[PDB]
Amino acid sequence: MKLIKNGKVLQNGELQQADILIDGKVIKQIAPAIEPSNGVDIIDAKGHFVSPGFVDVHVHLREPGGEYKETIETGTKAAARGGFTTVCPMPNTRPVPDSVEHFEALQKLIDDNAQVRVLPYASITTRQLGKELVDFPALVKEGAFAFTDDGVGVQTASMMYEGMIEAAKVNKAIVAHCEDNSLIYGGAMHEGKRSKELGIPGIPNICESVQIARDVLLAEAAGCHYHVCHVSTKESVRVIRDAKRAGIHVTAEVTPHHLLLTEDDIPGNNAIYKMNPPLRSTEDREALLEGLLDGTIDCIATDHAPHARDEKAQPMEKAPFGIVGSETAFPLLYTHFVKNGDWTLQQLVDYLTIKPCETFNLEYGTLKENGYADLTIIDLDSEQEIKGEDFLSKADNTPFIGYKVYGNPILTMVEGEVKFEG
Ligand SMILES: [Ca+2]
Ligand SMILES: [Ca+2]
Ligand SMILES: [Cl-]
Ligand SMILES: [Cl-]
Ligand SMILES: [Zn+2]
Repeated sequence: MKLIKNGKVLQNGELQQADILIDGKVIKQIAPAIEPSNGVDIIDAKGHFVSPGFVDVHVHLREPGGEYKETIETGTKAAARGGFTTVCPMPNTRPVPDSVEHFEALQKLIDDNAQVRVLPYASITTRQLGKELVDFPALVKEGAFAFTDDGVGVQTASMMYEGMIEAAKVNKAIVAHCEDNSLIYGGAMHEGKRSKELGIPGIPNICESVQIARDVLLAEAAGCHYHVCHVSTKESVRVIRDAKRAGIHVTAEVTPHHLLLTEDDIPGNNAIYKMNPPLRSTEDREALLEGLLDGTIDCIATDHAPHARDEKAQPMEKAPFGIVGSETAFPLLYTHFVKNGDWTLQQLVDYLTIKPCETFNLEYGTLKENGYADLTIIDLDSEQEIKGEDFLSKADNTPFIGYKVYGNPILTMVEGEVKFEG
């Protein structure tokens, strides 16, 4: 047994004093006060805010295949430091989780290494080559969270359609990185003012939106739950809004960097600012923010995308796409929108807990009695500077280094086991 003394919890739209008694994997009670019994491990929260653990539906753990970038150990250690207790890693690994053999090998690595709950995505097709559908019921039975189009995969509407029919059969989401291959044009950032100023090839908004517009109609015909990954363009948001209005089961996520930065924030040819989808225009960001606020975009997800230092030191035209984000997500968003803007702590917490869970019909995201002891303790009032030295991730490829932030996690617990202590 464990007891978290002195924390504050959210009730409606206010912080309130409450102690939390934990029995094994579950929490036994949440009470104004509670005296300890026998063999009680003590955690003193010291007045800090106690939140349900964050849930990240889009991370890259890199292992297997890319262990030098990140491992399941380092990646979930980074998640816990960011206050996340559940993450769902993408399938763009080697081997791809596209078979029972590969899923079982992965679950073993998770059992041995994961420091938080890991709900892995399956690919939609064998090796993500987009030529042959995986065995959907077989992967669901091995713990597949969703079936996901990441990388250069599904290349015809027919394959996406057939993939969606299979996911509808197993009551699982098709999750898609919307990117039309012929419309990438070798681009490395948003096609707009800045790409022209820097002489760097850009990616047009249409690369993303046209796939969303196709998939929502394929989803509607298949009767399946379609989820759009990290939305970046103003037109994508429109298409999702129109699709939801038509009664289609589409949901969508936005990343912290797309809420906070635009093409204008890119100081020069710097791959630290290179991710996919790219940081787009002020008009695009305004659309995303509007869409998250009116519910068109369901939740926030990080697209934590660790890469090695020498890789991200190269010019944008050569460097891989991606920035890390598990450790910086909440503090950045809390400081910008809550401490320094209109959002409430409750509103921010919901985008990271209950909303991801409602989207995928998950049981987590709440701080309730009988729920798992999935918690993070966060220091709301002290300022910390974001430094690569502090990252538990193996990587430090992020434009947020140097930012001064409030709302920093100091302790994360997964099923009653302290998994991070700052
Ligand atoms: Ca050029
Ligand atoms: Ca590190
Ligand atoms: Cl959780
Ligand atoms: Cl795929
Ligand atoms: Zn991604």
